[PDB]
Amino acid sequence: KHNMKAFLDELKAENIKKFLYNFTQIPHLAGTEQNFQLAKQIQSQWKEFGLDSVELAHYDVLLSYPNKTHPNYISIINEDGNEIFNTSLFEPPPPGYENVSDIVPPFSAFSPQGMPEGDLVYVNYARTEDFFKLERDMKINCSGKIVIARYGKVFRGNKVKNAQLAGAKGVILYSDPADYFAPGVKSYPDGWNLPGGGVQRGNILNLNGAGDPLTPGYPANEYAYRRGIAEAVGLPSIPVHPIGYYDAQKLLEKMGGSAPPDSSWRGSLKVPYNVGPGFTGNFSTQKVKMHIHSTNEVTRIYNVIGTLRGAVEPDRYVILGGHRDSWVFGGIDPQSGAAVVHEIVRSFGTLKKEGWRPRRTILFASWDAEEFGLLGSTEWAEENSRLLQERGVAYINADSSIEGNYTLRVDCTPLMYSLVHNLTKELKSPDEGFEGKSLYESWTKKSPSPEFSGMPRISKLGSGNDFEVFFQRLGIASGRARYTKNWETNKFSGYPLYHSVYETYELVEKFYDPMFKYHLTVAQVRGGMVFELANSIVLPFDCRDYAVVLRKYADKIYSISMKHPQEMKTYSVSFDSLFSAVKNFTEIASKFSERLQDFSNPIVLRMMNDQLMFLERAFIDPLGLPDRPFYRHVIYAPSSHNKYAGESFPGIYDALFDIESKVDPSKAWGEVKRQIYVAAFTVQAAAETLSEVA
Amino acid sequence: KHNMKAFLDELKAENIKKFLYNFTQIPHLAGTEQNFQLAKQIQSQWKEFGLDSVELAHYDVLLSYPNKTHPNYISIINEDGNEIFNTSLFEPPPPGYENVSDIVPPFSAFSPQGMPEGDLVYVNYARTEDFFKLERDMKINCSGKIVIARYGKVFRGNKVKNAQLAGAKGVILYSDPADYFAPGVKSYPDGWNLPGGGVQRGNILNLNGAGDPLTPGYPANEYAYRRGIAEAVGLPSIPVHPIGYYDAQKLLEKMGGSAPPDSSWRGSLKVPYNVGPGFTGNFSTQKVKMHIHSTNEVTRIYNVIGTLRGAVEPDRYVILGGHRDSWVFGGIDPQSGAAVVHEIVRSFGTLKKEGWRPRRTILFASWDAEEFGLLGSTEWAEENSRLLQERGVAYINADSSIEGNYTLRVDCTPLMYSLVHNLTKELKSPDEGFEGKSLYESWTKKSPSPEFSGMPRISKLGSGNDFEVFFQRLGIASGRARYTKNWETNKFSGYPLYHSVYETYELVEKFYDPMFKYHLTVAQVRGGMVFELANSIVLPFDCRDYAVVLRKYADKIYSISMKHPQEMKTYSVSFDSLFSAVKNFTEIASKFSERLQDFSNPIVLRMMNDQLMFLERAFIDPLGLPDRPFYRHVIYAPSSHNKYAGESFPGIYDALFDIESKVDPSKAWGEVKRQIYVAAFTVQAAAETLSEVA
Ligand SMILES: *[C@@H]1O[C@H](CO)[C@@H](O[C@@H]2O[C@H](CO)[C@@H](O[C@@H]3O[C@H](CO)[C@@H](O)[C@H](O[C@H]4O[C@H](CO)[C@@H](O)[C@H](O)[C@@H]4O)[C@@H]3O)[C@H](O)[C@H]2NC(C)=O)[C@H](O)[C@H]1NC(C)=O
Ligand SMILES: *[C@@H]1O[C@H](CO)[C@@H](O[C@@H]2O[C@H](CO)[C@@H](O[C@@H]3O[C@H](CO)[C@@H](O)[C@H](O[C@H]4O[C@H](CO)[C@@H](O)[C@H](O)[C@@H]4O)[C@@H]3O)[C@H](O)[C@H]2NC(C)=O)[C@H](O)[C@H]1NC(C)=O
Ligand SMILES: O=C(O)CC[C@H](NC(=O)N[C@@H](CCCCn1cc(COCCOCCNc2ccc([N+](=O)O)cc2[N+](=O)O)nn1)C(=O)O)C(=O)O
Ligand SMILES: O=C(O)CC[C@H](NC(=O)N[C@@H](CCCCn1cc(COCCOCCNc2ccc([N+](=O)O)cc2[N+](=O)O)nn1)C(=O)O)C(=O)O
Ligand SMILES: *[C@@H]1O[C@H](CO)[C@@H](O[C@@H]2O[C@H](CO)[C@@H](O)[C@H](O)[C@H]2NC(C)=O)[C@H](O)[C@H]1NC(C)=O
Ligand SMILES: *[C@@H]1O[C@H](CO)[C@@H](O[C@@H]2O[C@H](CO)[C@@H](O)[C@H](O)[C@H]2NC(C)=O)[C@H](O)[C@H]1NC(C)=O
Ligand SMILES: *[C@@H]1O[C@H](CO)[C@@H](O[C@@H]2O[C@H](CO)[C@@H](O)[C@H](O)[C@H]2NC(C)=O)[C@H](O)[C@H]1NC(C)=O
Ligand SMILES: *[C@@H]1O[C@H](CO)[C@@H](O[C@@H]2O[C@H](CO)[C@@H](O)[C@H](O)[C@H]2NC(C)=O)[C@H](O)[C@H]1NC(C)=O
Ligand SMILES: *[C@@H]1O[C@H](CO)[C@@H](O[C@@H]2O[C@H](CO)[C@@H](O)[C@H](O)[C@H]2NC(C)=O)[C@H](O)[C@H]1NC(C)=O
Ligand SMILES: *[C@@H]1O[C@H](CO)[C@@H](O[C@@H]2O[C@H](CO)[C@@H](O)[C@H](O)[C@H]2NC(C)=O)[C@H](O)[C@H]1NC(C)=O
Ligand SMILES: *[C@@H]1O[C@H](CO)[C@@H](O)[C@H](O)[C@H]1NC(C)=O
Ligand SMILES: *[C@@H]1O[C@H](CO)[C@@H](O)[C@H](O)[C@H]1NC(C)=O
Ligand SMILES: *[C@@H]1O[C@H](CO)[C@@H](O)[C@H](O)[C@H]1NC(C)=O
Ligand SMILES: *[C@@H]1O[C@H](CO)[C@@H](O)[C@H](O)[C@H]1NC(C)=O
Ligand SMILES: *[C@@H]1O[C@H](CO)[C@@H](O)[C@H](O)[C@H]1NC(C)=O
Ligand SMILES: *[C@@H]1O[C@H](CO)[C@@H](O)[C@H](O)[C@H]1NC(C)=O
Ligand SMILES: [Ca+2]
Ligand SMILES: [Ca+2]
Ligand SMILES: [Cl-]
Ligand SMILES: [Cl-]
Ligand SMILES: [Zn+2]
Ligand SMILES: [Zn+2]
Ligand SMILES: [Zn+2]
Ligand SMILES: [Zn+2]
Repeated sequence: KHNMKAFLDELKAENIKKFLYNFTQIPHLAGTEQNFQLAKQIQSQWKEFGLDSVELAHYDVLLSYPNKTHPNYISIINEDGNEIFNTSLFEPPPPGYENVSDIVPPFSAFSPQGMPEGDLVYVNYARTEDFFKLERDMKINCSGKIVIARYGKVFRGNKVKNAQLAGAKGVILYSDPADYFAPGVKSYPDGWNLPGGGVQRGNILNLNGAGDPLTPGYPANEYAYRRGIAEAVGLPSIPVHPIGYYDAQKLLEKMGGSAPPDSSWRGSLKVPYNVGPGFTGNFSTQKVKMHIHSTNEVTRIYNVIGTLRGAVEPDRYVILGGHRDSWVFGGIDPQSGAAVVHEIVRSFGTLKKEGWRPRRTILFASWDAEEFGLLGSTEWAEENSRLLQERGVAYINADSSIEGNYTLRVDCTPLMYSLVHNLTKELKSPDEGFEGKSLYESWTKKSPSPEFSGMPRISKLGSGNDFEVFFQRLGIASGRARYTKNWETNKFSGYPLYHSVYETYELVEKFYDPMFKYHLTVAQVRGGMVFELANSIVLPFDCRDYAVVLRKYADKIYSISMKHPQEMKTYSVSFDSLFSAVKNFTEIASKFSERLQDFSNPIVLRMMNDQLMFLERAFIDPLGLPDRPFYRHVIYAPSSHNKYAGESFPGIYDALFDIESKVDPSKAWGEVKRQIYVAAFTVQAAAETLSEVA
Repeated sequence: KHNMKAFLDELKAENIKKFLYNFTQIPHLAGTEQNFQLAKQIQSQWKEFGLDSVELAHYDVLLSYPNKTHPNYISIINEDGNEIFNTSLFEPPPPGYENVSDIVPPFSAFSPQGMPEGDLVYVNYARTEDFFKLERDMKINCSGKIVIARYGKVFRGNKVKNAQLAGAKGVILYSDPADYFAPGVKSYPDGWNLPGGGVQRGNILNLNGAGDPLTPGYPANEYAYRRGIAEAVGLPSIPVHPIGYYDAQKLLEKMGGSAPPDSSWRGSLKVPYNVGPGFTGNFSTQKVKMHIHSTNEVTRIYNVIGTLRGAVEPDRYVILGGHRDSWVFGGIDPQSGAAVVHEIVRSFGTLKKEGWRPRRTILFASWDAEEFGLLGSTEWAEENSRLLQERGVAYINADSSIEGNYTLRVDCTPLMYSLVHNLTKELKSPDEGFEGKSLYESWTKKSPSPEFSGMPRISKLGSGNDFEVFFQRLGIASGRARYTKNWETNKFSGYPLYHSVYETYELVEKFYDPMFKYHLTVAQVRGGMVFELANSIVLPFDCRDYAVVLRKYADKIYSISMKHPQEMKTYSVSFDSLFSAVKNFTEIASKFSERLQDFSNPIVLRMMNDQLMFLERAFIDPLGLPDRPFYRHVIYAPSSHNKYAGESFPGIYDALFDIESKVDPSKAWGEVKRQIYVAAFTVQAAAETLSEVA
């Protein structure tokens, strides 16, 4: 039989291991020859694996690179202008890679050039609330200062935007051992911790879903009209550079001015964590000087797009996509995900060679330039937006398969919750102590949902990966899954070696997943989801799950507003319309579900499958959210304070945020009421797509 | 048999006549009780005719009405402030209607209040080029002047925007006999010409597709958040009022200052048509004073929505819609169209009672508040936009059925050209001299297309009617048809009694269509189109017709640009990408057509029908045109100079318009290039929707 079990049994840990080794021997930085060569390799292998068509889709997009002959670094300079301390020019390469060339040195992609000199201010994680504390409570002014911020908690681009709005003239980002060194584990190569010379690369754009900075809304093709750099979307206006904690300790240890306001501002280095500005008495005439000489350059990138044509509904697309470009070797990010995709294509291709085809078309994508702002997936989606919005069933992302070895992690639209529960009950747990038990059982035990015992946690999607254009711009049901750490016992962020030269094949094979069993489990989950979405007669979406979450989110945003009861009375701010819409959605979804379970008629089937497919689409508002036109989903958007986190009812949440500080409360509360109307209208409109059609 | 011929034979001229008489005995102004009563009547009759469901959809939208106890008028005032001449307070009512109450006096809907006094400037038709001639050539300054403009040539709202941008402090609109009095015909009630006391009502908004001024983007429902008047969309900022030519002659005859620049500025009154400003010597101390006291008021409106559920594809909608609200009795506009709709519903309902249903759902709409800015159709479309964009097959409008008795007039998307040619060849000509000949034959003979002998003219859609939201915002294939005048021998605009109290049942029955044969023919065309769209197995759209027109429009916009060959060299302005896209569309459309003619498979059928339905949809750009976010179609938009006229490649056309006058040519030509890229990308993207799907 050609069924899901055939598909799943064909997947092999040993193949994932071979592919991961093959993908991680040299760097594959976006825009470089090595990454184009890997694109061509994947294209060739996907054809040989059996796909119907495999093409490269290229675009010319703005990328950013250091200057090879004028390196970036930071100094402490004395009053004569002598540079008495310089930060490292590169991370010490790991064992056996000390002769690899083309390792890009640490830098903040898209930083402008500059050599600002000034006094330091330490701003903790540079979150909105850290700047509130400095400015409103401590009365410290960042204007014209260089800010030093520890990485962690929020996306680094939000940190830079926050520093820029505080008036900083430069930003220094560093990895504190508090956030990137797990107690009792050794530094690489002897364990999976970040050494003191390790540094996290990463872009600092604030694109808000735009894709290539020069061509928002349209693909960066051969004839595209490009904005000038001055009108580009999302570029920072002050220089930024990241460093490791050996160098950070040298910059922090001399800090004077005010003490940290409390312990949540103190990391683990043996320094006071004084906020500044500037250095203590003896060193008060020294300054910090940045030297940034990176250049932005329009550069060609290549996505690989593989198609497995559907047998019955070839005009319905189920997409499995993840990126191929890496900062250096990409041992976890992205190649542990790309190796899994490669083995999924291989298994579907084995069935295809035996005469099978899925019911719907499956598209497989190896995206480029994800690390520079989701550029490859976004430009391809801009090019293909009309096909995707009328034909796109679902998008499953496939970046890193592992960021720990403790339990499963899934983030997805509520429409896929039931599919995920059902699939995980049919899969074997790879965990020690749960041999013979389902993945659902081990996941639920290790990661209980806050809401319902006997259920596992499933998070909302935010952003910071290639599902963003599909979900938040286009309204295509999306999901992602990976193995993760124990979040209770682990206070570090992501994994310690994230975006460092130390993320290697050896890291994964020695410390994370020697048997490749967690990779295999992730391949089964991602692949199983794609198989069900592409093969189930009725799409495997449950609209009743959206009804349950919408009520939860309406309760949550109502509770935020009710912190301001006098203003709600004064301005007549009512959530009645929103709860009415959610009640109506609940009722209509319940009736739709009964019809779905109660109808030999392929027109009623497909009519019903179209209602299921366009339900996520109904949450899109073609006018976008305020000042963020490419975030169009009214229920979910990336948080305005942290692109990685999803926010629910984002339009109302942002209208309420810090509202007690607004100088015109009438205007501010009017905008809250406007966002409640938009949300209530959209929920009701989405509900009505599920009503009988005529 | 239940076929198109059964449907068409059931239509009766005598029924259209009875319904027109019934709809035109009292005024049905939007927002008034009489119009709500007619809504309820139509709803009841449509149910009795056999529709499956007939509902009212109400909204609360901004309307505008004169003050019953403080009438609007214009005066000439002497230097003492004595009003020595006043314009009429009402049109003399026609015979037998002198006791009808609730006839709204002439006014410009949405005019602000004011009593400006000043010197007159005569501005011909107040078109963009008339203001160019006054300002650039004649050096006449309109700043702080009252402008008097003759109606005709362009939408009155464009006239007001133009006057407002010239700095006028008020606008007086009047009907010149040159444009509203056909030589050799008598004034009403003895003929169909406009008498000297007749006045054309009409709104002066510039909504650019927004619908209700207070709720752009969202339906004006029970909980809507409304903008304040100061932020309302499209309201004029200076007072405006319309008058007839008896009163206009009294305002013009004293005009001094400069002579008219040439004969195209002279109408038919016995006055010099001097441009002014102000009056000749003896009268030079007199001024003109307006008194406008109209009020804008949020007011409930009601659409009637009837559904005839499809037998096979109930989730595909073919919509026949036209408005019900009138300025006064609405003898032509809209009741000659609404009577036709009523008889179409009756005929479909007869077949339905005999057991028939159409293949797809047909929706029938009686829209409200069309006269105040397309408000009823736009608010309903805003409410239902998700259903319409995923399910909407086509929209056929049904405003006035006649504006002359000479020949057919059709304006529609190229996708319906073949359908219209085929249908008209099967219909009987009602014209004298063509008895026994097809409507296609008489239409082609009387209204040849400029492009191909043996073919009839079919115009592009612009705006100024209820198809606007469906076509230009949502991208649903749309069309309209009516009987019209001989345009060569007739130099007047629209029909003379347009929007006057004289548009009555007697006007139509005595002068336009005594036998109701032109109405019947129009019912056959509109109804026949709806029948084919709702019943053909394969949707009756020919994509190859779009390819032919796209080439014509690309040639046209290239020719405009080539008036500036030096700038095209300097700024490297190339149309190569656009012609490439059009060539590719031509090739792909040809291959799609062969597949369409060459495939028992209902999935391939519906897949192909979906490609046909979403082809018009593919021309939509979700970012809209510049500063006009609700005009989203890239091939067609209402002209920025005349809402009634369609413009092709509007984004490029407006970037090129008057470009030689722009102060920064680099910037201006860059915007041309940007619009060429947007257009070429959209044409290619639309073509690719017709490629094989996987
Ligand atoms: C959830 O679904 C329900 C349908 O089950 C839907 O209920 C609808 O609510 C609207 C808004 O309340 C109702 O609107 C009323 O409609 C009647 C005519 O049918 C009007 O006469 C009412 O207006 C009068 O009363 C108003 C309220 O006090 C006055 O402000 C106004 O000036 C008028 O005097 C009013 O417009 C509608 O009838 C029901 N529809 C039903 C029951 O089918 C509800 O709106 C949905 N929720 C959301 C968020 O959409
Ligand atoms: C109409 O349809 C045709 C397809 O039949 C489509 O043709 C495509 O044109 C693009 C743009 O010209 C071609 O792009 C080239 O692709 C190759 C790789 O396949 C690249 O190497 C080329 O780039 C090099 O050369 C450029 C041009 O001088 C340089 O600027 C650049 O730096 C590189 O050196 C170039 O990107 C594409 O191959 C074809 N596709 C085909 C033939 O399938 C055409 O684009 C369509 N029209 C529109 C308006 O979309
Ligand atoms: O330009 C861009 O937008 C991104 C380009 C690039 N992209 C990435 O590098 N993306 C990485 C981002 C690495 C994430 C680092 N990170 C994660 C977070 C946390 O937010 C995640 C959302 O919460 C869901 C996790 N929830 C839990 C799951 C399990 C659990 N448990 O106890 O088993 C507990 C959980 N929990 O939240 O307590 N903060 N930082 C990726 O997506 O894999 C970049 O960010 O530089
Ligand atoms: O708020 C709004 O947007 C509108 C609300 C209201 N709406 C209307 O009143 N709509 C009327 C508008 C009345 C039209 C008056 N008018 C028409 C025109 C001409 O533009 C029409 C586009 O050209 C197509 C006609 N082409 C020809 C057809 C036949 C023919 N022949 O020789 O047989 C020749 C043609 N031709 O162009 O030479 N200028 N003014 C309606 O749509 O019926 C209003 O305008 O105040
Ligand atoms: C990764 O695996 C690929 C595919 O097996 C290797 O590429 C092949 O190399 C052999 C020997 O050089 C060639 O004859 C084939 O033409 C290649 N196949 C391709 C590109 O599809 C590649 O050598 C491996 N890379 C590493 C670092 O092990
Ligand atoms: C930090 O780096 C800078 C730049 O290379 C060093 O200063 C340079 O030193 C060389 C040789 O002494 C001089 O010729 C250049 O004039 C200096 N350039 C600048 C910009 O100062 C500095 O010596 C280094 N400091 C430490 C502690 O290593
Ligand atoms: C998840 O599995 C459950 C349990 O099998 C499915 O729910 C059943 O679906 C069948 C088939 O329609 C119904 O007849 C049963 O009554 C359902 N049982 C319930 C709701 O407890 C559910 O459909 C699956 N979800 C998917 C595939 O998305
Ligand atoms: C227009 O026609 C309608 C429908 O025939 C007339 O309304 C009917 O009036 C009769 C007699 O008053 C009533 O008993 C019915 O209840 C009405 N039917 C409806 C409203 O559907 C109406 O009188 C006619 N109007 C004019 C001006 O002739
Ligand atoms: C035009 O109308 C105005 C307004 O009604 C007339 O002026 C008014 O005349 C009455 C009676 O003579 C006075 O009591 C008011 O004071 C006047 N109002 C204003 C605003 O002037 C004027 O007489 C009329 N002119 C003509 C020629 O009929
Ligand atoms: C308009 O009528 C023409 C002539 O009948 C139709 O064109 C024919 O369509 C049939 C059926 O597919 C083809 O086999 C013929 O070859 C076509 N003849 C031609 C192109 O000359 C055309 O499809 C009709 N258009 C509609 C209904 O939109
Ligand atoms: C890199 O090094 C120096 C900086 O001025 C110079 O030789 C060259 O222009 C730089 N390359 C760039 C800016 O791309
Ligand atoms: C911070 O310092 C700058 C530079 O001197 C000054 O212009 C700015 O207004 C100050 N702001 C506050 C809040 O102190
Ligand atoms: C792998 O699992 C073991 C067992 O709990 C754990 O102690 C170790 O920390 C894990 N490795 C990683 C990288 O998390
Ligand atoms: C109409 O007439 C006068 C104008 O001031 C006044 O009695 C009443 O307020 C007006 N009605 C309005 C403005 O709606
Ligand atoms: C027109 O007249 C006004 C008012 O005196 C003046 O402000 C304006 O600038 C003038 N413009 C031109 C072009 O003469
Ligand atoms: C109706 O037709 C006759 C015959 O040509 C024509 O002379 C008359 O002008 C027409 N009536 C109208 C209103 O156009
Ligand atoms: Ca782009
Ligand atoms: Ca609205
Ligand atoms: Cl992922
Ligand atoms: Cl019409
Ligand atoms: Zn990644
Ligand atoms: Zn990454
Ligand atoms: Zn009308
Ligand atoms: Zn009208």
